[PDB]
Amino acid sequence: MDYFTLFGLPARYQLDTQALSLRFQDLQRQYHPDKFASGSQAEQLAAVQQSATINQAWQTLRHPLMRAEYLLSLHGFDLASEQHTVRDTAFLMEQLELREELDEIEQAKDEARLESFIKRVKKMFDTRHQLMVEQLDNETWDAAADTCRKLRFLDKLRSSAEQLEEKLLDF
Repeated sequence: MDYFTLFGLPARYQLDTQALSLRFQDLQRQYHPDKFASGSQAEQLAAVQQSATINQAWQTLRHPLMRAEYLLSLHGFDLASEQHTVRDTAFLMEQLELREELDEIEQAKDEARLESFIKRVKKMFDTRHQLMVEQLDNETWDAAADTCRKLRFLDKLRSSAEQLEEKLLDF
């Protein structure tokens, strides 16, 4: 939970990324290499390591999904694991249906349908993201973790569709 404490923030999903940046930079200055240029190698190294820690904490807290995954790790969840899969079986089937549709859109080379598909997936990502935030606020950790896993699946679907768009018509 130290990542939050480091930035003097409460362990919650809601936070000011703007205020987070100013504090991250304040901390970062403390470990600027010039401050230890005249020091031993162990000193210069330690500064590098502390700098690394500050950056790991900042990256984790700044990223919406990483921030949620971190918060959940403080409550017995390891979203990094693989043996722990999505419990919402309907969601798995939904993702396969949507992917089969994307393949059809590709075969038809339909730009308008692809644009629509992309926006619809992005909208669902935003809606499920809102649901996760609500679940974290409600402190229903199990539910929040499953939604977080769903968001990871949706993000990949979204990125795959956007990659297709940059090609679609084929020359």
